[PDB]
Formats: sequence, C-alpha cells, structure tokens
Amino acid sequence: SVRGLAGVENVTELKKNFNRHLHFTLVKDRNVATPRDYYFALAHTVRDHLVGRWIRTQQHYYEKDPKRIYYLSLEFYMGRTLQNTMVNLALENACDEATYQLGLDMEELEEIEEDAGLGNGGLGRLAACFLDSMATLGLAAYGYGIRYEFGIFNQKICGGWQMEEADDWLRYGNPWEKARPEFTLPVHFYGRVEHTSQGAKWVDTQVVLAMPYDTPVPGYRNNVVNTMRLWSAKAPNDFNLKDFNVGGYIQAVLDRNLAENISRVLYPNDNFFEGKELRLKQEYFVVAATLQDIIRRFKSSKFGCRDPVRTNFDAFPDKVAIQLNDTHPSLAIPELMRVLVDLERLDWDKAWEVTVKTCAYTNHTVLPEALERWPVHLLETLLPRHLQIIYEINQRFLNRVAAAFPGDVDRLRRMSLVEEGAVKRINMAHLCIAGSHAVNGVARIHSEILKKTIFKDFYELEPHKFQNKTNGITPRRWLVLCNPGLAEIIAERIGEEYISDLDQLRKLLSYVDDEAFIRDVAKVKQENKLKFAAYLEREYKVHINPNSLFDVQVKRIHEYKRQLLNCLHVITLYNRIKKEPNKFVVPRTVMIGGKAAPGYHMAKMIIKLITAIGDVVNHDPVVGDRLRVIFLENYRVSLAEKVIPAADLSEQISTAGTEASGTGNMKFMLNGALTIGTMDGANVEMAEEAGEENFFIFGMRVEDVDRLDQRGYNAQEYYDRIPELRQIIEQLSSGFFSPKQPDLFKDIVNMLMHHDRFKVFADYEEYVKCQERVSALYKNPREWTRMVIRNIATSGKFSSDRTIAQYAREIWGVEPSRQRLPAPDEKIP
Amino acid sequence: SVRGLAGVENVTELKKNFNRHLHFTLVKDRNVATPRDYYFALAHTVRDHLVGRWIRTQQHYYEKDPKRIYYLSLEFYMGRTLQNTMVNLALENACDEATYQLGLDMEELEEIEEDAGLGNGGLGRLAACFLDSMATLGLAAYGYGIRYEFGIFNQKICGGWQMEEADDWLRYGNPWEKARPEFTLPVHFYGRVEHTSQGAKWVDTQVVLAMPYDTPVPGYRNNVVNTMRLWSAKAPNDFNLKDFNVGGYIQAVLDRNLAENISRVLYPNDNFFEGKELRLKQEYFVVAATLQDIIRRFKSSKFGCRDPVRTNFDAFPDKVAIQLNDTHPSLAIPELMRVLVDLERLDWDKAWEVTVKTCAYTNHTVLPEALERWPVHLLETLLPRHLQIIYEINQRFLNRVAAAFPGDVDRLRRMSLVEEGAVKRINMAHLCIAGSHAVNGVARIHSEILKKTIFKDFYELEPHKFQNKTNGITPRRWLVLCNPGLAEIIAERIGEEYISDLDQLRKLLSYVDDEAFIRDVAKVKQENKLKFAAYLEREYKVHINPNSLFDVQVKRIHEYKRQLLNCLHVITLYNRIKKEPNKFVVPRTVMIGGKAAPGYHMAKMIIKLITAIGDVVNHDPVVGDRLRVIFLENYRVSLAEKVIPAADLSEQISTAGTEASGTGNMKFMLNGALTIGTMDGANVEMAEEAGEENFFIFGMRVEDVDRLDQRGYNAQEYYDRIPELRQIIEQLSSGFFSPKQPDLFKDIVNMLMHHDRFKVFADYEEYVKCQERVSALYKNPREWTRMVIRNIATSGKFSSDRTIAQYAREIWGVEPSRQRLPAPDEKIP
Ligand SMILES: *Cc1c(COP(=O)(O)O)cnc(C)c1O
Ligand SMILES: *Cc1c(COP(=O)(O)O)cnc(C)c1O
Ligand SMILES: OC[C@@H]1[C@@H](O)[C@H](O)[C@@H](O)c2cn[nH][n+]21
Ligand SMILES: OC[C@@H]1[C@@H](O)[C@H](O)[C@@H](O)c2cn[nH][n+]21
Repeated sequence: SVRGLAGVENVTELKKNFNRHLHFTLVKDRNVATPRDYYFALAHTVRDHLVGRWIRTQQHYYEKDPKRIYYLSLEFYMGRTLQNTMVNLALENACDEATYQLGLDMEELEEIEEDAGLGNGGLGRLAACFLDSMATLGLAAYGYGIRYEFGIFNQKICGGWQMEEADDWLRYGNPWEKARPEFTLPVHFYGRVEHTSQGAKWVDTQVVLAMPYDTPVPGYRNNVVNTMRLWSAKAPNDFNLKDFNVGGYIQAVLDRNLAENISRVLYPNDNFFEGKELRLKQEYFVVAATLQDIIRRFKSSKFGCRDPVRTNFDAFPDKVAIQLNDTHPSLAIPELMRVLVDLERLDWDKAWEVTVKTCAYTNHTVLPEALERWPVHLLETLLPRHLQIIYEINQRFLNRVAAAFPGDVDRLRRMSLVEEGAVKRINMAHLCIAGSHAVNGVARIHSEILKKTIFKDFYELEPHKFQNKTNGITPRRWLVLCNPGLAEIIAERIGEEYISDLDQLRKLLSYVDDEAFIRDVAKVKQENKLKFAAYLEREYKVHINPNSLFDVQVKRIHEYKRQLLNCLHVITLYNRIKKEPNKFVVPRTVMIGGKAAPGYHMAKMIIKLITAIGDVVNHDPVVGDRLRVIFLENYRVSLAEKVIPAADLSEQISTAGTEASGTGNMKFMLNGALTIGTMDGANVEMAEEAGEENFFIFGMRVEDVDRLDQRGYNAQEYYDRIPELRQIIEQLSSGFFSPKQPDLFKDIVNMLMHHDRFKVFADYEEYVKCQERVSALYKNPREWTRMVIRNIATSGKFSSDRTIAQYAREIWGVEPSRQRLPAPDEKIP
Repeated sequence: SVRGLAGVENVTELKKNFNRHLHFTLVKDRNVATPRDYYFALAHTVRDHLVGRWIRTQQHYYEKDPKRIYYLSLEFYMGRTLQNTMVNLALENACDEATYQLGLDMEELEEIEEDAGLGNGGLGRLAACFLDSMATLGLAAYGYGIRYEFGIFNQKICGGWQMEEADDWLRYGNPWEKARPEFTLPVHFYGRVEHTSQGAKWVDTQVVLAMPYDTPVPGYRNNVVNTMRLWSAKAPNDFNLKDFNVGGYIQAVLDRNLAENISRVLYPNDNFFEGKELRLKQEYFVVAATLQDIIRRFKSSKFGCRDPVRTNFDAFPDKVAIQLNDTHPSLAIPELMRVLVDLERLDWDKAWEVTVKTCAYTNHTVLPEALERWPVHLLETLLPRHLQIIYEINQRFLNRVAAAFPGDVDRLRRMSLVEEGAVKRINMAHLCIAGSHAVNGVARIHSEILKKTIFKDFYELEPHKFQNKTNGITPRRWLVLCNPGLAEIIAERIGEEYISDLDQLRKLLSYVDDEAFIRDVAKVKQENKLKFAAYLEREYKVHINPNSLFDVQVKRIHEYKRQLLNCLHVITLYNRIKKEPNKFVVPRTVMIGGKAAPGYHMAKMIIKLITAIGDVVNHDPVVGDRLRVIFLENYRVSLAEKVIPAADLSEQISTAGTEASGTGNMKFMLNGALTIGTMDGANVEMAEEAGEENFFIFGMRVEDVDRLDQRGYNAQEYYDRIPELRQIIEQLSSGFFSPKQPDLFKDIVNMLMHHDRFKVFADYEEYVKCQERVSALYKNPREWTRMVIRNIATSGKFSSDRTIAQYAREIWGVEPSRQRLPAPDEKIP
C-alpha cells in the first residue's frame, strides 16, 4: 500500500516526538506504559503536525478574507480520527515504520481510540463527510455543533435485548480538541420583552455560558486544516452562588451543574421529534453562540477596520453563509433578525433580505414525525422575542403568499408557519423555507417529492429556491481508510488521483475482463472477510464461516428500513432448508446491526427477533453451517468501517419513498458489495449509474405504494395468498422463536397483520425471488466479481467532494479548489 | 536577589520550549497570545522540568522501598504554584531573564495564575506547608485528599456585606495536575452486611468511581518531587443508564452527574461540624480510595514478589504510615480493619495491632463544635459494616479501660466512642485515639490541655500515645517567595543555607546593632508597604498612606479570633482623636480580612461592622489621614503572601485557650512584623523564643479566663466600670455606625453585652494600653527595627521542616534527609 512515504528522517523525528510525549505529556515510561499510553503518545505526536497548518489555514482566511461557510448541525458523527489524520497528511507509512521500529503495532494502537460519537447515524455522518470534503476542496468552512459529554449510548445486547449503556467517550480525554475557555460566550434564555418606541429589549434572562472546543479538520494532502467548533455548556459563576437569598451557596454550587446539562447527552431519537425543552435549549444554545462568532468575524474583517466605517451589513451575505442542516438550527433565522434588528438596529426589511441571502435549509426526510413543530407556549416562555419575530416573519410571508395567490385562503392556512389546533405550534420547516434563499433535498427522487407534495405550495410561490444535492460519502475514510486493500489494487492500475476525484473510478470498466484484476478484487474481498471474522471472534464471538455470502443490513432500527422484511426472508431460507434438507443452497451469514431508539418499543422487539431467530437457526443440526443469523452489537462508525469492506450483499430494503437518500448504500457500493434494494432514495441513482442490470432492484415503486394506499393496504390478502409467508406468521404467533414465552412476538405480528404502515407483506414475494437471483449469481464467482467491478467503477458520483462542490457553486457562492496550501515547517507566528 | 543562576544556555533552552508550548500546546501565536497564554506557555515550560525528577523520585521509591507516609487531609491550601516550582528547582533567575529576553514580565504572568484553593485556612495551609517540607526533607510522602471542582468560595463585599461567589478555579484548567483515569478506583456506599460463619459481606452497594489527579510536590533544590493525589468523583457507566427500568436513559445520564457531586465543592465550614451526609460521603470517598492505593503499593513491594509469599501484613506498619489530619479521615481506622479482616481475612486481633501501629491522629482544636460526632443512624445506613466494626472496636477498647480502672463506670461512659442520648452518635476523636498509636496537638499549650482536660482519661489509660508537634510554616513560600527582599538582605549576611534550616536565623542577632542592616530591614519593609499599596490600588482601591503603621488582622472570621475586639480598639482610636483633635498620634491603617462561614450570621455582621466603621472614620475631616479602617476583600493564600510582608503590627488577639496554635502569627514573625497577642497557642512559644520583651502580650492568661468562668462572666461590669468602652457600645446601639439602619448592630451588641463566650470586654482595657505601648515604640524607628531584627532572628523554630522532622522521627519512624536526589537530564525510562 502507498499510504505515504516512510522517510528515514521523518521516521526518526516521529519516534523522537513519540518518546517525548510519552515522558513529558503522559508522564509515563516504557517500563509502565500500556498500549493506551502508547496510543496517546502517537495521537499527540500526530496532533503536532495538525497544529502547524491549522494555525496557518485559519490565518490564511484573515488575510485573503474569503466567504465563510458555517455548517450548523446538532450532530457530527466523527468516529476515530488518528488514521484519518495520518492519511490526510501523508503520515501513514512514516508512522507505521516509526512505531514498528519502536516495536509497537499501529493497528492495535488505533483500536485503542474510541468513537467521537456525537451523532445517531446518517445525519451526523453526512456532516462529518461534508466537513472532510469542504477541507479537501479548500473551502473556508467551520463546523458548528454541541460538545456532548456522552454521544449516543453504547449498545449492549443482554439476553437478546438492547441495553443502553452510556458513552463515556471523554473518560481518557480527547487529544484532538482544544478547549478555548477564553472564548466562552453568553447565551440567554427565558425572560421578557421590554417594548419601547425606540426598540425592543429581551430582558430578565437566565444566562448560560458556551465554552468552545475546537477540533482540527484536515483536508486530503492539500495542507488545509479547517475547524469544527463544538459548544460546551457552563453555568455563570456570579448570578448563581452569590444569591445567598435561599440559594444557600452549597446547593447553588450543585445547581450550577444543572445548566451544564444542556451539552450533556445527544438525544437518542435517530431522527424523531420529541418536544423536549432540553432539546430546544440545545438547539438555541448552538445557534446563538455560533451566530455571535459569525457576526464577530464579520465585524473584524474589512468592515470593522475600514470599508463603510459604520458596519454596513449589506455585504454580510457575500461574506457569510450558514447552512441549516435540517430544521435543528432553524432558530438561526429569527436569531439573526434579533441581533441585526435589536442589537445592530437595522430596519426589518434590510435584515430579512440579508437573512434570507445568508441562510440555506437542507431537508433530510419527508416522514412527518421527524418534523419539528414546537408548541407556541414553549417558545413564548423560553424565547419570547424570537417568537415575536417569528410571528412578524410569518405575517409578511403570508402577506406575500396572499398577494401571489389572491383569495387562496386554504393556501394561507397550508403555508402558515403557525399551525392552529388544540395546541398551537410553529412549523420549523416553514420557517427555514421563508427564511432561506435555497432549500434542498438529499437525493434526486427526494427533492422531487418535495416540490410535488410537502413543499408544493412553497415551490409554486418560489420555484427558484428548491434544489437537489444528492448526498455523498468520503473516499478517504470510506475507501482508503477502511479498505486499504481495495484502494491499493485500484491504485496499482489508475494511480492515486481517484482519492481526490472519484469519477476516475470509471477507468476500472477497462478491467471488467482482466483475469488478474478479477482475482485481485476477489482476493481483497476474502482478506476483508477474514479480518472481520477475526474481529468478531476476538472482540465478541462466533467463527462466522468466511466461506459464505456475507449478507449485511447495518443501520438504525426503524419500521421503514424494514429489518422485519429481512427477518421474514431469513426464516424463509431456514424453512426451505428444512423442507429440502439435502438440496444445495449457497451457504450464508446474515448480519443485521443497528440501535433502537430507547423508547421505541417495536424497534426493541425487532432487535429481540433478529436474535430470537438466530437462537433457533444457528443451532439446528440440519443447518449446521448453511445458514447463520447474527445481530452485530453496537453498530457505530468504527464497526461500519469494519463490516462494510467484508460485505457481499448490501441490504437496502426501505419501503419506496421512505428512505430520503441513504448513505450506507454508497459505502457498500464503494467497497465491493452488490446491492439488493428498492427504487428508493439514492438506490435509484446508484442503479442508473451502474445500469439496473448490475443491481438487484425489486418490490413496489413509489407509484405502486401510493396506488396501494389509494385502495388501502390489507396484509391479510398476502397472508391468505402466500403459503410460505403464512407459515412464518404461524411460527411467530405459536412461539417457535420464543418457546419460553410463546406470546412474545404478538405485537410484532399484530402490527404486520393489521397496522403495517410500510407494507412489508406487499414486497415479500418479489423480495425472496430477488434473493434467489443473487444466490444464483454468487454461484458464479467470476460473474459476481465482474458485476462488482461494475459497481465500484461507477461509485464516482457518490463522493461528498461532488456533493460539496455542488453546495459550494450552487448554494454557497464559492468556488471550491484543490491546491495544496503551504505548511509552516519551522516558523512560528 | 540570588533566585538562582540565569545561565546563558538554560535561558536559551527555556525560551525555545516557551515558544514551542505556545505554538503546539496552546495553539496560539505571538500576534494573538494574551498575557494568559503567555502565562500558560511558561507554566508548561516549567512543568516539563518537574516531570523528569518526578518520574525519577517515584521510581526511586520502588527500588529502595522506604516506609511510605500517607498524609490524609480533606484540605490542601496550595495557592499559586509556578513561583514556588520555579524556586524549588532553582529556575527563577533563568526564567526571569528568559521571559525578559522575550519582552514579557514574569511578575504579570504569575499574577495570571489563580489560587488552588482546596482549603479554608489553617488546616489546609498546614498540609500544604507539610507537603513541601516532607519533600525538602526527602520523605517518601504522598498527600491524599479530594479534588474539589470549586475550592472555597471567592469573597465579594457588596455594600459592606460578604457575597459568596463560586471559585471556578479550573476554568482555564490547571497545568500542574495529571489526570490518571487509568487508575480510577471504586468506592462503595450504602448496602447491607451478609453475615456468615465463614465471614462478613458488605453487599448491595451503590458504586462511585474515584479518579485520581496527581500534582507534583517539589522539595527545595534537592531534586525530590513527591506527589499529592486528589480524588475526583465519577459515576460508573453501567449500573447507571443501562437500567432501562424507569431510568429512562436520558434522565439517568443526567443523574450520572449526581454522584460526581461528591468532589464538587469544599464545605465552607472553616472548622465547624455540620452532620451532612455529603461531607461524610466526601470523607469516606477519600479514605477508601486512598487505602486501596496504600494496600496496592504494599502488595507489589517486597511482599507480593517474594518475602513470606502469602501477603503477611505484619510488616505493614513498617512500610506504611497514614497520618489522620484531624478526624476527617478517621474512617481509615475501621476501613483498614474492613479490608484486612473481610478481604484479606486476617484475624481481628492481628488487624487491630496492625491498624494502631499504622495510624496517628492529629488534633487541631479543642473547641467542641468542631468535633465530629455522626448520628449512629447515618453510619448504619451509609456504611453498615464500618459501624459494626466501630462497635467492635469500642467494646474491646472499653473492655481494656474497665480492666485498667475497675469499677470506674462513669469513665467507661466518658471513654465510650459511642455517645448516648436523644440521638446516639459516634465520637470520631475517640475512634482515632483508640485506633492510633500516637495522638498529637499542634502547640505546646494545646497538647497539654489535651492531656489535662479533653483526653485526660485517654491519657491516663495510654500516656505513651500523647505528644506535641508545634506547627510550622515553610520558609520557601513564606519568606523566599513572598519576601525576596528580606531573604536577600539576610542572605547577603549569612548565605542561603537558612532556607533549608531556619535555625540559622539566630545569626542575625549579631546584627541587632548594625546601622546598615538596621536601615536595610527598614528599607525592605517600606518597599513591601509600597508594593502592597500599589496592589490595593491597581486591584481594588484607596491609596493607603504608606507613611503609616500597617496594623493587620487577616484570618477566618470567628468570635474567638476576636475581630470585634479590634473593632472596639479601632473605634477607640477614632473617638480619642475627636476628644483631642490636635494631639499627635501615630498615623495608622488598620487592615482586617477573612471570610465568614456562609451560615455564620454573626461573622457576617462583624464583617459588616469592620466596613461600617470605615465608612465613618475614613471620611471624618478631622481624621483625614490619621486613621484608616479597611477590610481586605477575599483573603486567600495569594493575598497572605501580599499583605504579610507589608505588615507592621501582627494582630493575634484570640481569647486565651481558644486558638489551638495559629500559623498566620509565624508568617508575620518571619516577615518583620511585631506581634500584639494573647498568651495563646504558638504565641506563647514565639514570645519565649524571642523573649517576652520583644513581644506585646496582654490580657487574661488561660488561668484567668477559667477563674472568670468559675464565677461567671458579667460584661455589664466592664461596661459600667469603663467609660470609653461604654461610649462605643452607645455609638453602636444608637446608629452612629449605621445611620440609615440604627437597629443594625443590635445583635452584635446583645451578644457582647449578654452572651460573649469569648470575654471581649474583659480584655479591652489591657488591650488599649498594649496598643499605646506599640504606637510608642513605633515612634522610635530605630528601636522598632531593632525589636524586629530580634523577631526575625528567632523565627527558626517555626519552620515546618522542624515540625515535619519531628513527625518523621517521633511518630512516623523515618529519618528525614537533605541530600539532593539526581536529575534524569536526558534518559527516558
Ligand atoms: C454512514 C452511516 C449511517 C448510514 O446508514 P443508512 O441508513 O444506510 O443510510 C448510519 N450509521 C452509521 C454508523 C454510518 O456509518
Ligand atoms: C496560613 C493561613 C491561615 C492561618 O491564619 P491563622 O488564623 O492566623 O492561624 C489562614 N488563611 C490563610 C489564607 C493562610 O495563609
Ligand atoms: O441526509 C442524510 C441522511 C439520509 O441519507 C437519510 O436517508 C435520511 O433518513 C436522513 C435524515 N437525516 N439525515 N439523513
Ligand atoms: O493546626 C493548623 C490550624 C491551627 O494552627 C489553628 O489554630 C486551629 O484552629 C486549627 C484547626 N484546624 N487546623 N488548625
């Protein structure tokens, strides 16, 4: 592997610095230093290399003064960072040789690091990939979010059930972030509005400090190092404590550690709306603080130095761009108006024009329960002024609507940011649209439905706002990092340029017929299957028969992702084996992983099923090798980089129209797995890219689901007209998979049979047939690898560099780049 | 000043490392680095020098295997640490030159650091001095306590009143400690005892993790660097959170941050007993954890390697020594029995013999309200086994007593560790005596009363246990650090050896008659008076007339310290000035500082008085320079190092028999101030050391207070027979010092007049006469300085090196040393 150069001098300098940090920084010594200390010695040694260009990149922005892109997200699924750092700087071969010469194994050291899991799944990982791409593309970008004490809970399966253990990821600290207490900002909550003729005053507010923590974000070999600033909550030592009146000091000391709860933990609602005051507080927390830093940097640039002297915010939109990732940081709309109108005293009209030219909203899912609609009373109480500003935004917006569509009264009702009813609520999505100059979907099909259904009204008023930005995945982490084997064989043929531009992967189409290459693609895949089997064994259990089809569905447990459909299929393979015990079937290992939301009972049950089924199957003598059913515990970014490169079959079975885009699919595609999925989200574009013949699409298309809704879904029909399906439902309701507790899956079955919003039965037959075809192709090794080479070669479009390049040129108003910024070397500023 | 050598090479290496930490460690650059970053760059640069010998000293102990001294204290008043570190290593002149060449002023940088205030006052500072001495004396000592998030509250005086603001001392972090999460230990609480024939099991306990934080403790120029390990509380991520049963995960995440409250804040009860379950938890917290580390290091020495193979604890007392600083860590007695009996399965008799040979208790005050007596129900609940073990200790102890004094039934009642009544309690002091082989007082007079009154019974049973260890103060911090001016002039005459052995100060008696030296002692004192006036001005207010007697009483506000007596005296000087407005009196500035316990109403009032009086006095035209009354805000270790060296008069007015020892007195003595005090605590030994003629002793002696108690104290008598005293009481009750609120001091007066447990009036006359004599001597500059040279020269006995040397030889069983251990230089272990 060409993971960089193992320079003689660099290697010697590295080992020196490694021993220095071990001594001074860790205060350890080789005769007492554990793999962990060794891991930290390296981490710090590598960190040093980041700081140089980190300082230089940020300074670069002050001088040149390019437009700034602020990516506001309440999630940043970072995963480990040492290998990525090592790769993006060209330090992997130097560090390997260096630690080797020390007698340490870099692989074991990397396994010491823990996931910086400040995210649930797709939303956060997208942000993480985006961050990496914006840096690789030389964009003056800043990732802003919350610094959760504990990211997403660690998953433990005890007795087939999920257990929520806390993610104490900061236990041994994090050698990547840099606390910046000197830059702690004040956030205000509650209060009231003193209204005068000369202005509005948000007053009598409870203060919460926002302590920033900066993490360096290195671009691939271009010497660009951006910043991700995460806010940590801290109580102000003054209002609290000093108030001897009842506070009693000691109690107040303890109560101090109560406002700090804002950045305590990530809400485990993997895209789901819970109107919790804490969440709202978390959102406002990061919006206000972030927006202060934004205005600050705008004021200290060419304006607050010269230009029109009196800070004229006209050029604010040309210098600032804030991207609202979902509706979570939507408060940025009224907050920017608050600051500009109340503090900066700009007229309303001026502010709004400026606000809309700065903000852009990204819609991630059309599913209604994930939409944020806060009860008016909540906002009225926690943020009075913002609510007053939202009401004013709304009145002017609707005033425009009414003028565009005169008399269309229901339209007004439909386009009101304010929803009436038993509890008046505020539609955050509507806010973002009225307050952004661009709104985008995360996939071709997704963005169309947005203009056709949900935002059809908004689209009719402002067709110019709506766009599409089909999601990306980063080739550094998602290929070079997780699959150094595949990256090597590809590199031996086309060189390493692909890493910075995946579209070059198409050149591999010239090797579809090439014995060597075909054997290589097959060899790496098996190597990877071996490494994962080794990992599953050493870390958990079972010698998963590597000589089998690694069928894998890893993603958050949701009724629309359809793990249940896979469960049905699994039971099917088992039952067929029992009917014809001597009929050869392709040996298979079905791996499903993901975490269920804590209060999501059904999801909990589903997890329980995937394991319950395994108990039977995995122990039937008759099967004894042929079929394995396994649940992958605590599915996270690091496990993703593990399982995926060892994947044969990429399960992407969402009900058509549900999965807005998906990202796991693209990873599987990049890594040499064949996809079995519906015509949903990005699956559609993936199959178009590789040709529907190199894919395994099946089931109802969006139009079919709708026609079925039109007349109503009646699962009983499928149960009556499908005898093999009928058999499984009976094995469930009887207790075949729950002997000790026969009534166990009664609610799963009841839902399936009577309340399936995702039409599982309506896709069972076409699904089992599709799996038959896959097994069939697998029976032809050479043919499977040939279709694989056809998948990898057309993954180019699914790089976040392409996505980001689109956001930059189409929404942000910035031209990405790929020129290597210089390194400091020795000079200190 | 000879604050070390400013080596050309060392200076260059320092500046290099300073810029390195600024860049890499702080990620700053000279064009954006504030004095704070500059302060941190230096702090880290200096920290590096500590680590080398730190590692080497600890390693030294493993090989040599000397007896270990564990100093358990729930307080360690550390103050700043950069200058001390710089001095103890011989780095002050190199660092000054280094930063100077950088253009930075070391003095401003040092002022950036904040007090590591993990202590209230005397108890903690003693521990801090002791730590420094044990290191200077080459003792294998380890300071163990709690790592409070917030030390003692910062004091703010708003409108003449105290305001409790929190001490967020860890805000910008602490570059001295080293978190050691890898060594986190488990502490158990609550539960029950499973009792079998084969043993006792403390079970069903709530767990709390103890994360250690190590701070290096450098000995003066001997290259010895010991360790102070402070425990931080952290919830275990398992029992908490995973329990989905009602825990709800999120709530449990928040509740996780509830057990961590154990090391949250230092209880502001500057030596006072509040039976709070949190405090008890704080005490047990540090006892268990510490004791685990102790047993661990004992097991990995010559025993758990070879020796009798099966860990034989017979030699435990020869290897381990734990010093109970006050009754706070008394739980170490039953806890050591628990571990040895329950876990190690030693017979009771064997364990007890071992326990008593290991532990030694230090009594700090005879005042009853400061004595720990926990309600039996509390211990029964929070620590069931320990309570059962205490009952067994008691029964055997009393069995010995009864056998020594047959029939003495009341004795048994008096010597019972168990106190009967409406609420049965456990006398912690009795525990410590029955469980320690040595008990000591903190001053000659204090230790005698212990054998004569309070522990007269225990003394009669075991006369051999009782000793005296008159407190010390450290000459490095308390002279060399705070008074580099005095240390210089002394050094110019007798060399720098005194720093390591203060007894050499007696040589200054040869200069009592020496014009040069007399002028120098006078010159430094004025320089210091100038520097403090400059500090008071730049940091707070008033150009305190440096041409005045700096009369200062700085210490915790308590009725027995008698700030009120000083208040009476102050009002007296003012009133006399009004009677005879043209009669010359020595110009004076009376400074009083200290913090009142939050719920201590009277103390709060007293503070209010000291300021109330100033309002009048400080603004009377007639006075206009002659008399200033000032309250020094937020009196802490750093202010102590400030005010003291600028002190003329050292107010030490405690009611005879109340101040067990005192330490502030010694500091004032070392720094060139004359003392006006009672024959209390160490005042007695100080006057004996310098000859009662070089002191200003006054008031009732212990015998007089008692004879007054015998017949009863009637303040009315003094009010009736002292017309000037009578006048002040009327100015109070009328509202002369509280015009707007005439009834303001009614409770102060009521106490004074009817419930003064400290006989203030009974010492007023003799007190004003003594102050007349002091003013008189002050009128003779040469004579004052001559008596001063007589005070400084006899301070030798009050060094903690002497105290510690006594603890070592008389209680610990270790011979202190003063040989310079080697430095690592370049080699890395
Ligand atoms: C990228 C990623 C996701 C995406 O999964 P989808 O449902 O397939 O799109 C979620 N979780 C993890 C840990 C990821 O790696
Ligand atoms: C040493 C010290 C003490 C001691 O004061 P006393 O009452 O005089 O013995 C208390 N507080 C501080 C900050 C100290 O420096
Ligand atoms: O856009 C990133 C991912 C997307 O790929 C998923 O399909 C969608 O359900 C979602 C919601 N939030 N973030 N996401
Ligand atoms: O022993 C140190 C000091 C001592 O000098 C004080 O006089 C005494 O009141 C006390 C209580 N706790 N610690 N102390």
